[PDB]
Amino acid sequence: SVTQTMKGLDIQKVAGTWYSLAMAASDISLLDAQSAPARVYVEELKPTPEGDLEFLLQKWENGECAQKKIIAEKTKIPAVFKIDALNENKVLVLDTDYKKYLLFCWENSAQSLACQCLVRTPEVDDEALEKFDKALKALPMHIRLSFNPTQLEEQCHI
Amino acid sequence: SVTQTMKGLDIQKVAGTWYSLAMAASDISLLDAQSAPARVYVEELKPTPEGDLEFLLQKWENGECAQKKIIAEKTKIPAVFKIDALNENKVLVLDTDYKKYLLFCWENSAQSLACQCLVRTPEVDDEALEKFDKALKALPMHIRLSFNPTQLEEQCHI
Repeated sequence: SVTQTMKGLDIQKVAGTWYSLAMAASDISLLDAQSAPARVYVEELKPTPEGDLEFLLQKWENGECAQKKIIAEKTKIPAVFKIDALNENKVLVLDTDYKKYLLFCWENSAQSLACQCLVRTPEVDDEALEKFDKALKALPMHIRLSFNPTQLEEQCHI
Repeated sequence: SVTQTMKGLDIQKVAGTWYSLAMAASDISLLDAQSAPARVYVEELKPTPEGDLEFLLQKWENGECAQKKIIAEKTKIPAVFKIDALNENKVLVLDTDYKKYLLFCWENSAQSLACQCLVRTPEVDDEALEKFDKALKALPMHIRLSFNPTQLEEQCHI
C-alpha cells in the first residue's frame, strides 16, 4: 500500500505540460506491451476550479496512439484522488516541486500499483529518477521502464 | 560498453541450476513482450572441459515455452565468451559467488545490452539485486523486470 503523499500539495500548481519519463508497476503485465493497461503517457494535468484533477493522456490501442481524458475526483486528503470507473481506483501524488518533477501512483483495492516520474521537459532528470526509485523502495514493483528524449517527443513514445 | 568483469573467474564452478531472478536491457523492446528477443530464462549453465559455457534456456515462442541450447565459446579473457550466430554477440560474467548469485550481460557491436541476475534458488535475494542494480548504474538500461518465487518455479516464469 502507498503511504507516501505530498504534504501541503497545491493542486492548481501542477497544471500544464508533463512528460512520462519513467513508469513502474507491481505486475510485469501492466507495462510490458505497447498496449498494456498502465502504459499511458501523460500530456497535460488540468486541475479544475473545484479541485478535481483531469489527465490528458495518450494510449496505444488498435495499432495506434489515441487521446484519452480521465477525471480523478478530489477527496478529503489533498494528495489523493478517486477515478470513477468500474473499479475503486486511487491516484496519489507522492512528491512534486511543480517546476521540474511530479511523482504519482495509481492503485486499486484487490493489490495492483503503477507509478510514474513526470518531468516538465524532454530531458533525463537523474535527480527526479533518484526520488522516483527512493519512493519505489517502499513498493512491490516488478517492472520499470524509462524513456529517452527522442521518445519523449513522439506520440506514445515510439 | 560493459567494463565490469569477474576477476579470477573459475568457469567450472558456475555449473548447474540457476534462476533468472531479474533482467534488464538497453531497449524496452528487448524485454517487453513474453516473446521479446532477450526474454530468455536460464535453467542450467554447463561449462565444457575445454572451458566453453553452454546455456540451457527456456523461451516463449509460437504461444509456448521452448527449450533452447546456446554455446558461448571461450576467449583469451576468462570472463568473456562469444556466441557464434549471425551477429558478433559477447557474454560477459560481471560477478558471482558461485553458491548464491551470478551477474552476466549479453552485448552486440551495433549498441544493444541485456543483463540478468541469476540465483541458485527460487527466492528474492535482495543482496544479489543490490549488486545487480550497482552494476547497471554504469549501463544505459531502459527496462528492468523481476520475478516472484511462484513465477521462478514455472516454465517461462508464467
